[PDB]
Amino acid sequence: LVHVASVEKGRSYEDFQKVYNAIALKLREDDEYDNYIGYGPVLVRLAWHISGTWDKHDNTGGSYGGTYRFKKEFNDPSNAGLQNGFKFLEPIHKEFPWISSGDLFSLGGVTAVQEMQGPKIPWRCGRVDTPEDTTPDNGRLPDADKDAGYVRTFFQRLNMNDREVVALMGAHALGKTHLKNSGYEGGGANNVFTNEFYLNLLNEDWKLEKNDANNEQWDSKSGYMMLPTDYSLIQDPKYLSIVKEYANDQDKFFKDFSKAFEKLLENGITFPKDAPSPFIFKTLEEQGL
Ligand code: HEM
Ligand SMILES: Oc1cccc(F)c1O
Ligand SMILES: Oc1cccc(F)c1O
Repeated sequence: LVHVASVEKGRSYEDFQKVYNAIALKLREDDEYDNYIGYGPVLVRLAWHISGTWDKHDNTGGSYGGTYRFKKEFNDPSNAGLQNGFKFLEPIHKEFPWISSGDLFSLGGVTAVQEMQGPKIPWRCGRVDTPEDTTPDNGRLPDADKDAGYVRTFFQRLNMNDREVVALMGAHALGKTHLKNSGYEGGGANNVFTNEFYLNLLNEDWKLEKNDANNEQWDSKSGYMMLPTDYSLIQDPKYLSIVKEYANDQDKFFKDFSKAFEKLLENGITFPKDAPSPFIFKTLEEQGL
């Protein structure tokens, strides 16, 4: 199964920068959401969940087809709460109806990372909407009540290695868990992208507690939280090495996250040899906007 990127007709960097800017301006405007976290973190999760359905074995799922717009996928229990991201993006979809759904969802994640002072994430256009019958079934996204071996095996399906897994999980320094969505509660409630996930793992005093949904989670003296799968990154010696690396080198972490996140968002997509080079969007701050 081949999905060839096809540039939206006549569109170029300037067009997508406009879309980026509209998302970024709305991120700034809609500041109240989730107790003033704003929509950045949920947009990042949305980009990841639309991409994370991919299966390297048969090229099913993946960001290309924009299939989250269909009920089977938007009602996946694994996707509970992402409807907030979808609603945020609705007015952008309306202003720019030419951008494909996969392009929009993934560009929402790029924009969020950047505007939250994260690394630049190069991004390619050309995802093409595919029909409802191409929507992947529920159950391809990961469980949180599992161990390091589960995580490692899980991410092999997405063609991610240990370094890529550990880098991607640094996004758990964004936002929070919400009991009603996932059965976990708490987190940093951060909206600025840092390597704090790694520092907190190493430096906080963690206790394994049960939350109000009767699930186990790791809670810190100082008010942070880690899922069992997060904490597994310091229980496995290979992951622990990499955690320490990223805790001690912000720039390395940013660079590795950027590569892994772009890869995640592009899995399944064949880019023609004469496709445009990836775009690197300027932040509103860089533009003086
Ligand atoms: C083993 C893999 C992972 C598991 C089990 C996992 C699980 C979870 C869960 C249970 C939540 C809370 C959802 C809620 O209650 O609202 C969450 C939130 C989040 N996840 Fe993950 N996740 C994983 C990997 C990733 C990756 C790879 C990224 C992106 C690179 C990501 C980004 C996020 C973000 C940004 C949030 C916060 C959303 C918000 O504040 O609304 N996660 N994740
Ligand atoms: O209908 C939509 C709303 C938000 C984002 C999209 F990509 C849509 O197709
Ligand atoms: O463990 C977490 C997962 C997602 C977001 C957070 F803030 C967390 O502490």
